[PDB]
Amino acid sequence: DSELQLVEQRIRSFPDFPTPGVVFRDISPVLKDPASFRAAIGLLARHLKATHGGRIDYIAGLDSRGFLFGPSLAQELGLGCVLIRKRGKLPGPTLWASYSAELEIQKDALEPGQRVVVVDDLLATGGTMNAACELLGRLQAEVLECVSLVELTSLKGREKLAPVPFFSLLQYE
Amino acid sequence: SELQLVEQRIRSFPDFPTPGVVFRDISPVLKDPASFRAAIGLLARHLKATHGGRIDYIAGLDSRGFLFGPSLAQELGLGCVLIRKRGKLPGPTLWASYAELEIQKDALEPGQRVVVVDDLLATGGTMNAACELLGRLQAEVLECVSLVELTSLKGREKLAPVPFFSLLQYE
Ligand SMILES: Nc1ncnc2c1ncn2[C@@H]1O[C@H](COP(=O)(O)O)[C@@H](O)[C@H]1O
Ligand SMILES: Nc1ncnc2c1ncn2[C@@H]1O[C@H](COP(=O)(O)O)[C@@H](O)[C@H]1O
Ligand SMILES: [Mg+2]
Ligand SMILES: [Mg+2]
Repeated sequence: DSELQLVEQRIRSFPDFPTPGVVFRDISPVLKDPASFRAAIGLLARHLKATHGGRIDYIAGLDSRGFLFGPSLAQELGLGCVLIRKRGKLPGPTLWASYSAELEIQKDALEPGQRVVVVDDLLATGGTMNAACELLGRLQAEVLECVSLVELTSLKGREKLAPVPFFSLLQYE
Repeated sequence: SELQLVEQRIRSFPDFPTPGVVFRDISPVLKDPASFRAAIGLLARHLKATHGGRIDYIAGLDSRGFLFGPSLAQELGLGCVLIRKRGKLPGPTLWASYAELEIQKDALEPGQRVVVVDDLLATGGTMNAACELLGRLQAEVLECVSLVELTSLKGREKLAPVPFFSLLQYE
């Protein structure tokens, strides 16, 4: 897949950053190469339309690297994007949940029954995405799927999110 | 009418995060696809009319600037480089105080021309640090842009002589 190759060639890996043991996957080059970024968004959008048809109401982007992809993915799908932030950043009444640290969402971000897909750059343990799903569930929204560019399969984040479906463009151990 | 589509989706919260201030919340712009599209289109039209073919990259500022940078870059046919809170980026970096921002040393080459984007200009401290970092890579900052500007805080003056443009102004 030519388009998927355009994304994979723009992920750079940094052993022992930010601490010894972690291999950091840097999506910065995907953003810098407009063909790579277009490919990533298109692949995610095609998957989501093929899987959910017209059932998605909103994309939810996760602070902060998910913000890089959420609005462009939403736009490609003809949808709005809602924000899930690190605690302390949002005005108005909020709910919050531990993700490791805490994520937060505005109490009026969604109405009950609205259907949402969550996007982040990378799934590791699944703590961050799981916190997002908890918050969305507490607004009585339905999480249709979580998606990312990168998935670290040895950390079993997919299993943590089950039964919420998960999809990634690229997998590393 | 496009600008109206953006203005009508800014929501103002008094006394957040401290008493006396008004927080301008861009969340409803993001939530309404027509409003977001209008905002990106107005910024892009400004930048093309002002700079023609001179822009090489957009630089988006962590975190809310990340919401607009990539879409703006895509609309202009350009890539987007990232300026982050210190500690977040791998590899060789430069940093600048103001809290600290950081950029990867290979983000830009000497001579490359960039426009910086963030959601809101207040005191101008954040954008000023971004411009400092970019100048230290020997990049040229053509302009800084935002959706919202708080004019009583004199951010524009802080940035001078780097040009600045906002879609919307509040005291
Ligand atoms: N190895 C890694 N490289 C880059 N980002 C990471 C890495 N591990 C975790 N992250 C970031 O942390 C979150 C995923 O961690 P987790 O909550 O364990 O799934 C995402 O928001 C990622 O941006
Ligand atoms: N009144 C405000 N409402 C919303 N965001 C603000 C406000 N003041 C400052 N900010 C944020 O802080 C940064 C600008 O602060 P400054 O460095 O003073 O220009 C931007 O990233 C804004 O998102
Ligand atoms: Mg993250
Ligand atoms: Mg900011």
